[PDB]
Amino acid sequence: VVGGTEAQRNSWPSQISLQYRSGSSWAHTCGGTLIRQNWVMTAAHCVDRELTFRVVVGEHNLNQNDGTEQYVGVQKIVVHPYWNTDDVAAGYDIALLRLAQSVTLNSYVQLGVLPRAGTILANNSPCYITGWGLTRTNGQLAQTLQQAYLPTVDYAICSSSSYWGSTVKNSMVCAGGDGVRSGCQGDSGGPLHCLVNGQYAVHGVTSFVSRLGCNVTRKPTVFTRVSAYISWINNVIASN
Ligand SMILES: *C(=O)c1cccc(C)c1
Ligand SMILES: [Ca+2]
Repeated sequence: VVGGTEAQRNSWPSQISLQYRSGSSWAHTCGGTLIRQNWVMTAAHCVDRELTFRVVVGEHNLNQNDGTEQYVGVQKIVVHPYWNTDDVAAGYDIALLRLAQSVTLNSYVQLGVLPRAGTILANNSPCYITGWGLTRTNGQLAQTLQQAYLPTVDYAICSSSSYWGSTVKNSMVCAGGDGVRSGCQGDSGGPLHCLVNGQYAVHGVTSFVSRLGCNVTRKPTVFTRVSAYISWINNVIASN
């Protein structure tokens, strides 16, 4: 997250760190949202590589003991069947991870609330992106979980020629684009939390930013629109 602030450690208890094994260590690669005690929602592109993955819930500082973490293996990966790694602009950037154990819930570990199917946010709706991704274009991961206020940019604006054009689909949410605040590498897969009727819900799964840079004016961060995938998510959980 470029232009973020440090989250409070109990603000976003559905945020997870998706990590892969590197030698004798683990490296953060992506975010995700805990949606059942044994299921995480992330981006398909985050699990394209044939790596060993684990999820960390209750994580605040990637580099320090928080006293709240639970570490759990990934047992099954279900990518959306229309996902194509060569075509992130086509959409379907969503995957479900079945965890090897069910995590324990507390103030640091909670299920993410998803929107009702079909819900579309008004232009300029208040949202926060969260993650441990790079804090500058071509920079380095955050140590502590970051948040940035990224108001939505509706499909009509986001898909206009001065923004993303035909690269954005109605199956996506755009947010931000102010040139200061954005998602960045390492935030992919994580949530966009939007305040609706007094409650935060996870409306987006971070999918991409511009090849030119993270915080680029009129290139808002692009997310998979969770409300387009409610039936798919329910069908996967019910069949696994
Ligand atoms: C997320 O980590 C991410 C950043 C830039 C581009 C892509 C496709 C994903
Ligand atoms: Ca930690």
